Amino acid sequence: GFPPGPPGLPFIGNIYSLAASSELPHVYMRKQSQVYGEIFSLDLGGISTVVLNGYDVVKECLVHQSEIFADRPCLPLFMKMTKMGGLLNSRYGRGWVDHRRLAVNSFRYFGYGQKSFESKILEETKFFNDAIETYKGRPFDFKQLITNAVSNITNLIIFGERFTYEDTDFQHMIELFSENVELAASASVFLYNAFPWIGILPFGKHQQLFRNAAVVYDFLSRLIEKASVNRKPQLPQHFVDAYLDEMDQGKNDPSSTFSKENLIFSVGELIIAGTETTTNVLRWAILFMALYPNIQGQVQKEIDLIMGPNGKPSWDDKCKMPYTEAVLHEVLRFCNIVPLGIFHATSEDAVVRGYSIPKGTTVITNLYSVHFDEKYWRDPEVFHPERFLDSSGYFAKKEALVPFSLGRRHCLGEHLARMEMFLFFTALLQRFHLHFPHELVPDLKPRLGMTLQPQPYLICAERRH
Ligand SMILES: OC[C@H]1O[C@@H]2O[C@H]3[C@H](O)[C@@H](O)[C@@H](O[C@H]4[C@H](O)[C@@H](O)[C@@H](O[C@H]5[C@H](O)[C@@H](O)[C@@H](O[C@H]6[C@H](O)[C@@H](O)[C@@H](O[C@H]7[C@H](O)[C@@H](O)[C@@H](O[C@H]8[C@H](O)[C@@H](O)[C@@H](O[C@H]1[C@H](O)[C@H]2O)O[C@@H]8CO)O[C@@H]7CO)O[C@@H]6CO)O[C@@H]5CO)O[C@@H]4CO)O[C@@H]3CO
Ligand code: HEM
Ligand SMILES: C=C1/C(=C\C=C2/CCC[C@]3(C)[C@@H]([C@H](C)/C=C/[C@H](C)C(C)C)CC[C@@H]23)C[C@@H](O)C[C@@H]1O
Repeated sequence: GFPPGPPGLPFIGNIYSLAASSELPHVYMRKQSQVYGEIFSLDLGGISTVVLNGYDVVKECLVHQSEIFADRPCLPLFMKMTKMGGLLNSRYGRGWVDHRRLAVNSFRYFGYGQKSFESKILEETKFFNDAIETYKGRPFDFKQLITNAVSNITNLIIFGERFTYEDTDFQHMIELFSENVELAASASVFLYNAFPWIGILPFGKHQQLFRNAAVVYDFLSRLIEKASVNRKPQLPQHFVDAYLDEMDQGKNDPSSTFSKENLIFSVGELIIAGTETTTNVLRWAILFMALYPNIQGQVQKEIDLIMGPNGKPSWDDKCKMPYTEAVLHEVLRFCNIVPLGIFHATSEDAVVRGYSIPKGTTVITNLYSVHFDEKYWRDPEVFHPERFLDSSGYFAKKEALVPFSLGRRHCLGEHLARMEMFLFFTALLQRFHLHFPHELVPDLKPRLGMTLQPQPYLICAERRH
């Protein structure tokens, strides 16, 4: 019948287990799969949940049974925030198809599908690097500038413009939205979802999340208004105009799923999905380059060979730069920015590997455990870019690397993110040498959150040529 799993206390189930563990949840779950198998279950305060561990079981569900596992779970928090509409936490259905299709098309059309786009990224690297230079090699935290820079790339697509690094109102909105992605992972919210009557309690991380969500919702709708002011119907300049075009064409269809609400939800989802994740990839990579300068320098050696010490980075250089691509893939594999993906749910009663999974069960894809699957990786616990190089020195793509997930819900911003990653990384490492202050001992244990990010750390960036 249902998959087995560790026991915990009545009422709260394995919320106790996760909470009581020294380990972060994805690590905890991986360890439990060594006892209970690749597919096991957790009881999260009475919400029944199955966890998928290792590459084979994750592929078997999200790919072989893609429609069955394409859904999102109706956790109280998700219902409150977005009523299971929008895009990211939309239920699998027509609503999702509509918003997904529009986003995919918008990102090609207003983004990388256009000849001029790559240089808009490069402009952002100049703004970014220039900002870094202003510190004149003195130690500082990159978090804010990186966030500014990365978020601007999607701002171009969604709003048709970048915002300046003085726009603290926008920055403040992103700051609250990040807290929410972090708080989504807390015991407090796992309990809230189990016992939603906890909403009566005025104190705690759940009230912080709802308060934040309110402030974020208002701001985003105000931006969306400002973005639609000069709109020329059926000639859109960005995703917002495109969305409004859609609402116009579905005016007489009552079952049309586009709405002012769903526009705010899907815009917010697109903004935070891009900013949280890519920012953190770069923050992890910078951390590791400062920690392992022989790797940093080998990357820089390739930049100098292929880009020259002075030439403008190009996406087209990627395939002349396998060691650089290797480092970046190894950051993704090792640091696991989205360790447990986004939770799925079964759109119907499912049977997988003999076990039954009733419709609506939360299904956690432990992407961490895929990246550490010893069937497919040698010494996964070791940071070693070289694992991605083949015997001729070229980058070798591995099927068991899935940091953007698989199946119907796979990251929709994958291609854009890879361009940003590559171009920001090379632009930065071409212009600066990075190292820690007083060579201070930095912390590599990630913070608990729906994404993994490093603790605050200072860096010195010193010009090179
Ligand atoms: O005031 C009497 C109060 O009695 C009952 O509440 C008890 C509660 O059930 C217990 O859990 C415990 O509370 C402790 C709590 O568990 C700790 O977490 C803590 O608080 C920290 C929080 O963790 C942290 O989040 C933050 O708190 C901030 C809030 O998150 C934030 O939302 C805001 O709070 C303000 C609210 O916006 C607003 O509701 C208003 O509060 C009034 C309530 O509306 C009203 O119901 C009543 O509260 C009763 C309650 O009904 C019982 O269940 O009066 C409140 C006015 O005093 O104003 C809030 C205050 O600004 O801002 C806070 C900023 O702190 O930080 C704290 C740091 O400690 O400590 C608690 C220790 O008591 O006990 C309480 C009763 O003591
Ligand atoms: C390093 C960069 C990124 C990483 C590691 C990452 C990671 C992920 C992961 C793990 C998922 C889970 C999919 C699932 O199993 O349901 C996902 C989906 C998603 N991502 Fe990303 N992401 C990145 C960049 C982006 C960017 C740049 C955007 C938007 C600009 C974005 C927007 C989304 C959205 C909207 C979904 C949900 C898609 C759906 O529900 O169909 N992500 N991403
Ligand atoms: C969609 C929106 C809202 C909330 C969005 C949230 C709040 C809870 C946590 C969510 C659902 C995140 C979940 C946990 C997914 C996070 C993945 C890992 C991302 C960061 C890659 C994404 C949007 C977050 C309501 C409101 O604030 C407007 C905003 O547009």
